[PDB]
Order: sequence, then C-alpha cells, then structure tokens
Amino acid sequence: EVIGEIIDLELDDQAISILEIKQEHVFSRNQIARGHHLFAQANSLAVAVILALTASADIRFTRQVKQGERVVAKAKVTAVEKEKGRTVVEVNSYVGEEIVFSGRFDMYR
Amino acid sequence: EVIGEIIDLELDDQAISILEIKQEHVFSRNQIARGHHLFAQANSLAVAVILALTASADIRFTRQVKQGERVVAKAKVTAVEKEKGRTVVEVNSYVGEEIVFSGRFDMY
Repeated sequence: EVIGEIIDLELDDQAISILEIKQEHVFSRNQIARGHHLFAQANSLAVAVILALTASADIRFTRQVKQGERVVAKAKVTAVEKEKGRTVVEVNSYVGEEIVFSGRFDMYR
Repeated sequence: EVIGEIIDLELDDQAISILEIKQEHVFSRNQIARGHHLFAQANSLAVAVILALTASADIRFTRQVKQGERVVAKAKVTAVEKEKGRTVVEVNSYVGEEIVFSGRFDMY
C-alpha cells in the first residue's frame, strides 16, 4: 500500500522509501522513468507518515531518472493544524546526492 | 501509452481520457481511489497532448473518488513557448458533472 519500499518511518515526523526504477517504470524509447512513478512514491510516503487523504500538492521534477536508479524519498512533516486535522508534508527524492523530485503535500484527516 | 483509455486527442491542443476506477485502484471499506491514480491519468494525458517531460505542477484533489466511478480527464493546452520550450497544460478531471481533480502542468 506504498510505492517503493519503506526504509524508515517515524510517524507524524518523517519517513524514507526507496524505489528501484525497473522496466515497469520507463518509456521504451529512452529508458527514462515516468514522472507519475516519482509522484506516487512521494504521495504514498506522505500518507504513510500520518487513515488520510491528500488535498493538494506543488511538485517539481528536477532530473530525468533512468532505469537502474534507486530513488530515495524523504518525507518530513513541516506543520500540523491539530484543530482542522491538516498536516503538511515536504518530500524530496534523490538519486545519490542529487534531487530529482521535490513536493509539498497538503493532507487531511 | 497512457493511464486510462484516450477518447480524443488533438495534438498540441487537447485530449480526453477515461479511467474506470476498479478494485486495483482502491484501498478501504469506503472503496476510495488513491490520489496518485488521478495524478497519473492527468500527468500522462498532459504528456500525450504534446517526446516530452513534466517539470512541475500545482494540483488539487476535490472529492474522494470511489470504486466503480468513471473519471473523465480533459487536457487543454493553454500556453506554448517555442521561447523556453515550456508548454502549459491545464487538466480537469470529472465524475459526472463534478470536478474531482484539477492541475496546471509545466512541460519541458
């Protein structure tokens, strides 16, 4: 029920997942991973750090990811509104030391 | 290819796709579809209206989508740069007459 493998999970705090880009994730022409796989990893990691739903998100794809790469996604909760049951999660995803994806997710109870 | 079935496509203009939410898209007793499924339909339809890549997007999910519903995504090209090679696609997705997803996609 999460895309890629959960490596680390501190509920209501932070989480880390790893997605190895295989044949199922790429355009045949260029062996480049489709951006919705990156999103899916990050969005499901954002849900994992919290039974919760995404309300919006602002996301940014930085490098093209190639097949054979391990994408490490790192979720951190950056604000909570106890009141309205609203949590914001920022997720940055890396291949080695380089960001390939960055997103802020607005979640709800 | 694309998430859901393409219904119409006017390259560099617009496209429409249909995604029937089946048991594989869903997670709970309320049989709720996961939001990445909606993004996936919308993102890949944005790529289809143009060999191209998404650079960013601002997206909003309106309502929870339930299993058995049919989501219709409508992509419209709303600006083109031969300047930067940045094309903007707006995608709104519907169940009946209600918006369940909306996004602006910046393509490079």
